[PDB]
Amino acid sequence: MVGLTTLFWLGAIGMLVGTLAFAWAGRDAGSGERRYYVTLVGISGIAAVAYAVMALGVGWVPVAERTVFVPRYIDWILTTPLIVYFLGLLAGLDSREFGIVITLNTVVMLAGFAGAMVPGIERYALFGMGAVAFIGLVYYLVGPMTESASQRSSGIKSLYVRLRNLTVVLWAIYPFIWLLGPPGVALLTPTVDVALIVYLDLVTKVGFGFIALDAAATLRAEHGESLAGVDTDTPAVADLEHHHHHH
Ligand SMILES: *C/C=C(C)/C=C/C=C(C)/C=C/C1=C(C)CCCC1(C)C
Repeated sequence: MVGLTTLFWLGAIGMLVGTLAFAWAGRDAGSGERRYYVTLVGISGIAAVAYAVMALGVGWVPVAERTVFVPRYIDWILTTPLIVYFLGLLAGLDSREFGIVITLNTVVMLAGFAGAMVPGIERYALFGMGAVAFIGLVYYLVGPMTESASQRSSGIKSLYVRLRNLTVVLWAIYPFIWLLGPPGVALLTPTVDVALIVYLDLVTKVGFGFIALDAAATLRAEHGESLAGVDTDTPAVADLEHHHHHH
C-alpha cells in the first residue's frame, strides 16, 4: 500500500539514530571494544537498508491473497544471528557452541520465512517447530551463557543481565505477532501488527545498543580511557641506597 510504507520509513529513522550513536561513540572508544561497536553498528546498519528498501515497495512478493516481504524475513536471517552473536561476544562461548546458537537461528528464521509462504494453513506446522526451537534459543540466553558471562569480567555481568533479560523479553513477543498478526491468523490490523514487528527489530538493536553505550561508557570511565604505552627515555631516579661508605 501507500500508507503501509510509512512503517518501514519510521523504523529506518530509528536505525539511523542508532547507527550514528554507535559509530561516533565507537570511534572514540579504545582498542578492543571496537569489536562490540562495529558489531552493534552492523545490525543497526543492515536493518537500516532493509527498511529503506521495503519502504519503497521493493522485495514485496505476492501470495494468493496475502503479501509476504522477502527483505523483511531475510533481514531477520542476517540480524537475528547477529544479535545472539553479540551475546556470544559478551560471555565468550566456544567454537562449537557459537555454531550451535547461529545454526539454531538459521532453522528458526527459515521456519517463519516459509511460514508466510504457505498456500493454505500448513504454516501452523512450520511455526510449530519455530516455537519449540525458539524456546531452545531463549534457553541458551539464560543457560550456560549465565556462568560464562558472569565469569568473564566484572562489567560483563552488567551488560549480560541487561541485554539478555531485555532481548529475550521483547523477542518472546515475536511468536505472538507472527501467529496473531497477518503472518498467522491476522487478529489486528495489517498496519498495526507491522508497526509492532518493525518495533521489535528496532527495539532489540537500538534498545540494547543504547544500554550498550552507557555500560561501555562506564567501563572506560572507571579509569578514563584504556591505558597504553608511554615514550620516556632515562627515567627519574629517587631511591638507590649506597653500599659503599668506608673503604
Ligand atoms: C533486529 C532484528 C531482530 C533481533 C529480529 C528477531 C527475530 C526473531 C527472534 C524472530 C523469530 C521467529 C520465530 C522464533 C518463529 C518463526 C517466525 C519468526 C521468524 C517470527
